[PDB]
Amino acid sequence: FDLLRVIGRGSYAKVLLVRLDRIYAMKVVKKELVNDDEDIDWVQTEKHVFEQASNHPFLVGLHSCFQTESRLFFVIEYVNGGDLMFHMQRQRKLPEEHARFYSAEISLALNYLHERGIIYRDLKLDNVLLDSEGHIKLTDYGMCKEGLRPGDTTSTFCGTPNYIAPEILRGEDYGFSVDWWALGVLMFEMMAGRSPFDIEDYLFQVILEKQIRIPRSLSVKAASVLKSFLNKDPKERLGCHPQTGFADIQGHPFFRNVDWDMMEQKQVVPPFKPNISGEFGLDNFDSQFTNEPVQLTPDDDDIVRKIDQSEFEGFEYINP
Ligand SMILES: Nc1ncc(-c2cccc(N3CCNCC3)c2)cc1C(=O)Nc1ccncc1
Repeated sequence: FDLLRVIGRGSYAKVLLVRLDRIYAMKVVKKELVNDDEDIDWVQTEKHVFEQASNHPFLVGLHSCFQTESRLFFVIEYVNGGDLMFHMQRQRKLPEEHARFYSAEISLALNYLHERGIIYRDLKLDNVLLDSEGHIKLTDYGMCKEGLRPGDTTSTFCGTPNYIAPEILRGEDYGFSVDWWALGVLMFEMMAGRSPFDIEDYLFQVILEKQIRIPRSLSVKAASVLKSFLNKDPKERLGCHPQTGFADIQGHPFFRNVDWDMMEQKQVVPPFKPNISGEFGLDNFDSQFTNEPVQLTPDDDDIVRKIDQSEFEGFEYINP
């Protein structure tokens, strides 16, 4: 198609802005990475999430997918509002009311996956996304793990060093408890204005053996959700309860004010509508300088003859 700009450029994939007559966002994964022994799982996994997550309001939905021999292309809806990381620098710290809006919606998003069996595990201020209306969307279903949820604890050992679950660092079996810990780090940063880790391999040690300091300015309800969400024990941690895990989150005093049936229909009013910039909304969003020009890398024949398109079959075909 016609490719307007490069949005993000991770090692596994490249995110670039496109049009065809609506603006869309495209994540392109080279096929050599995913086509191997027990590697096909990441492309397949993300598709399943995207299929299950596209109906949900908060998790981002996927228009189309196409296949070329050299790469696999994902077309995802363009969100205009902005990422939280830019918001956090525009406003060092956010009120507790703003955090309740965002964090409440995020907990709904994670529960949907938890019910479905998927662990986001890439929860970050950047991975959340804001629409022009002020709601939240979660972006990169890439590190997710799906297909095993009730009575299943599995160790895939993925996380981000700052948002990493303490139980995971230990080498222990990880449930959906990691995702809730990531929430508390998110909530922490927005309300306090700083990472809870006073911010290489030193972080893993701090998280496991250093105390978390709640700002004195923080409301007592806020301290408790942080303490319970950022709790080191997966069994003690809030919302990792096997039976009654969402109600206690939902009935926590910090999130008493919300109406979650009402908020899920986007009925509740966002605290601050994001700034309306050019139809693209490129101004509000961060601008990363890895590759300013969008030129897809020229293919090498020797790889291309090795890739099996049997594995990459049934792409271009998306279920619900
Ligand atoms: N759907 C989207 N709509 C808009 C944006 C967007 C728009 C402008 C700038 C940015 N930035 C990302 C953060 N770094 C600075 C550039 C993202 C991203 C996405 C999106 O899905 N992204 C994404 C990123 C990584 N894996 C899957 C999906």
